[PDB]
Amino acid sequence: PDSLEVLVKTLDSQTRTFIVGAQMNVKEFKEHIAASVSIPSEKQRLIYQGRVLQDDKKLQEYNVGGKVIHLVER
Repeated sequence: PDSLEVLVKTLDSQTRTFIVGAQMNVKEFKEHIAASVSIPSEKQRLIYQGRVLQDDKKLQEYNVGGKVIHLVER
């Protein structure tokens, strides 16, 4: 598909659902969600299945479509 559904849960138990271009990278995803989650992109750490997502990698590489990613500040 052309786009990915990505859920983001913060430590305060808020879960938001985003729909983004399927080739979007992690740095760009942080920028996409920053206003919604009220955490500046440079202060975001994203975690999925035990691992910290790296800025230069594509979301798709982590196979997160339809899945929950956790977001922590700093």
